[PDB]
Amino acid sequence: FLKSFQFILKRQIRWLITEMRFPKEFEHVAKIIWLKILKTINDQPQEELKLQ
DNA sequence: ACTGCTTTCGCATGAACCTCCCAACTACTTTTCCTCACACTTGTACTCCA
Repeated sequence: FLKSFQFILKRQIRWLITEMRFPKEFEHVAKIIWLKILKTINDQPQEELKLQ
């Protein structure tokens, strides 16, 4: 799920910069927000973790 | 007695089905998700009523 939810998150940001004149560092800010999101997923016990 | 009913035969060689289970077309359950409203209890505000 995380491999595709990131893949769709990628396609939303790649729309913004290419068309709505967003600066290229907007993707760079978004990854740290995405990566720390994954660490919260990481901290949960893998058996029955139920990431929201 | 001659009755009936048998029966054996034939020109070479060449070519000359029945349930049953799977299919279409529907519906209704399946197998896990995220998203809050509700019921109280301590709390702070109210104005007393003598």
